[PDB]
Amino acid sequence: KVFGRCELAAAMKRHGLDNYRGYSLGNWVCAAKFESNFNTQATNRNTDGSTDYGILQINSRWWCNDGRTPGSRNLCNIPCSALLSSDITASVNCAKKIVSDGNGMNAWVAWRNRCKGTDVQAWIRGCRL
Ligand SMILES: C[C@@H](O)CN1CCN(CC(=O)O)CCN(CC(=O)O)CCN(CC(=O)O)CC1
Ligand SMILES: C[C@@H](O)CN1CCN(CC(=O)O)CCN(CC(=O)O)CCN(CC(=O)O)CC1
Ligand SMILES: [Cl-]
Ligand SMILES: [Cl-]
Ligand SMILES: [Cl-]
Ligand SMILES: [Cl-]
Ligand SMILES: [Gd]
Repeated sequence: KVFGRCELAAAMKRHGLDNYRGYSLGNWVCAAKFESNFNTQATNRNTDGSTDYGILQINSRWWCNDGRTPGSRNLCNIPCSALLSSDITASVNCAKKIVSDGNGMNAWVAWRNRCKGTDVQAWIRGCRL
């Protein structure tokens, strides 16, 4: 599924991402745009053999099991394929664990380089929330 901007904001808010660990909703929408172009089916291979999955590009090195990242962990206790679903529940719940781990939203490279220090409220402007 490829989400619209306000559609995704509404879904993220419903699952409790708005102000989660101090990060306003605009931060999460900005991250999703630049990580995946709002596409739940996005995948990208890293040089070390791991793969990033779904709307927030969660990495198979630590967070999910894809059966081909030897000696990896599965800390969200899910198959990586669950992160590609039209329903974003699994992605949101795993992201909550990631952002809580000490490094905050700096875990998402596109957020650090393209969203951090900008007017992130602009990403939810116009939406009925
Ligand atoms: C809860 C997270 O910490 C999970 N974590 C994966 C878990 N393992 C072992 C472990 O952290 O106990 C790898 C260890 N490694 C460096 C280290 O921790 O010393 C990872 C660093 N990051 C996060 C960070 O620690 O900043 C990746 C996510
Ligand atoms: C093995 C190294 O990870 C040693 N580690 C000391 C051991 N503890 C707990 C533990 O790691 O079992 C630290 C708790 N904490 C992070 C955490 O929750 O693990 C601090 C961050 N860093 C590294 C990091 O974790 O990224 C400190 C270095
Ligand atoms: Cl915001
Ligand atoms: Cl694996
Ligand atoms: Cl959903
Ligand atoms: Cl933080
Ligand atoms: Gd760690």
